[PDB]
Amino acid sequence: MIKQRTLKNIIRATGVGLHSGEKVYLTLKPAPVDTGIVFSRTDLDPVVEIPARAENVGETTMSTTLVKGDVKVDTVEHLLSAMAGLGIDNAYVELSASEVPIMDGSAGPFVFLIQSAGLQEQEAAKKFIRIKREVSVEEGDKRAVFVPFDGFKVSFEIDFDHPVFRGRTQQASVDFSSTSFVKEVSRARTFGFMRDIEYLRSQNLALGGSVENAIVVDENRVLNEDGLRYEDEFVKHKILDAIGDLYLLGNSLIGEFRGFKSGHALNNQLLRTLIADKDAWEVVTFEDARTAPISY
Ligand SMILES: C[C@](O)(c1ccc(O)cc1)[C@H](NC(=O)c1ccc(C#CC#Cc2ccc(N)cc2)cc1)C(=O)NO
Ligand SMILES: [Zn+2]
Ligand SMILES: [Zn+2]
Ligand SMILES: [Zn+2]
Repeated sequence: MIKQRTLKNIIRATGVGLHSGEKVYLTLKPAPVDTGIVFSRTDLDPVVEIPARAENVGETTMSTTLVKGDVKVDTVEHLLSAMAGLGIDNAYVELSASEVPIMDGSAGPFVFLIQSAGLQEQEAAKKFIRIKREVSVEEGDKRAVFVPFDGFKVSFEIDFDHPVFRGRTQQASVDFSSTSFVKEVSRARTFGFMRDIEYLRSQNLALGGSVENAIVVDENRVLNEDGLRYEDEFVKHKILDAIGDLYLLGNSLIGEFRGFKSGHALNNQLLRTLIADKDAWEVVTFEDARTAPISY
């Protein structure tokens, strides 16, 4: 059978919050079967736990924020993207502040931590959510869709008209039958438009952002000296972001996500809309791994 997966060891890192600019301590820990990913604010007294589930998402402007009452954990999407990519079902994530550290802007540092912690198979079947019917949500010209697919595929199209994007692919469809999340998606850095970052900074926001943790473009050029990690890094990051949001379903997906100019708000609307319609999905397990359309 395909088994649930957790970490073998506790592991730690530090970094700064993209929004706050202040140092945060991160800890990833093993967790029992059927725990899911649970975030804990260990700086608070009492300590506050927030399960990484779609129903606990509050704000979704630019980042995905988990909320419980007045307590928040911001910017969960890149870490969760790594958890999803490596098929980690169960883990505890401890944080000394209200935001996951931005690290290098990608999911790579989290992939690194999870792999370094080691992968532990657990004595319970891994559950998957299989999409049975296509479901979509829209806002203006933005669209996010789940489509049935015998495997796991994430497709995305961005549609920027600024000169710096002219001639760029702005589209990718990744079938994880033959694409490595680790090698080909996880290291895509977050990006921002210079004018938008200036606006954030003018309000004392985005204080942790730098060219060392984000690709910054003006109307016409990429500001980062070293260029891009992947030829299509921008759309790959959107794919990364979508995989992280997808993991808030609480189980790995058998299906396809398609994004069109979509962001965290629409991604989360899609999750809640899917979850609510039981005719459109089912939970499956694989007692024989060789018969499965995915592999971890
Ligand atoms: C990628 C993302 O999805 C997104 C969402 C909306 C959008 O319009 C574009 C990108 C969205 N991006 C961010 O929220 C984002 C990305 C970059 C920054 C920044 C910065 C900086 C800086 C800096 C640069 C130069 C100097 N000299 C100093 C400081 C802030 C936030 C994302 O990745 N969310 O998961
Ligand atoms: Zn423009
Ligand atoms: Zn992102
Ligand atoms: Zn909704």
